[PDB]
Amino acid sequence: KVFGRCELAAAMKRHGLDNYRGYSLGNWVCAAKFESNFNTQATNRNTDGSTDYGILQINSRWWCNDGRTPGSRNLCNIPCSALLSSDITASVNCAKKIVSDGNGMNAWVAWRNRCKGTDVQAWIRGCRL
Ligand SMILES: [Cl-]
Ligand code: NA
Repeated sequence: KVFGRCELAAAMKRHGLDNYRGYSLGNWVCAAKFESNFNTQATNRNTDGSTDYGILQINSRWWCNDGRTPGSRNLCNIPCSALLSSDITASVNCAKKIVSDGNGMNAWVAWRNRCKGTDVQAWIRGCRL
């Protein structure tokens, strides 16, 4: 599922990500634009050989099970395939665990590098609120 911008925002707002651990909805919509271009089926290999999956590019080393990443903790209890759904619940439950854990949203290199320090309200301009 390729989400529209405001379509994604409404889905993420409905799952309570708004100011979850202190990150306004716009941070999450920005993290998805750039992690996945709003695409639930997205995958990208990483050089450690791990893969990043779903609309927030959740990584198989630490967070889901993809049957090919040494030495996987599957700290979310899930198959990575399941994060590629149209439906975003499993990805949003696991993202809530990641962002808690220590480093906040800096767990997303794309957030750091491209969202952080910006007006991330532009990402929910024009959305029914
Ligand atoms: Cl934080
Ligand atoms: Na894992």
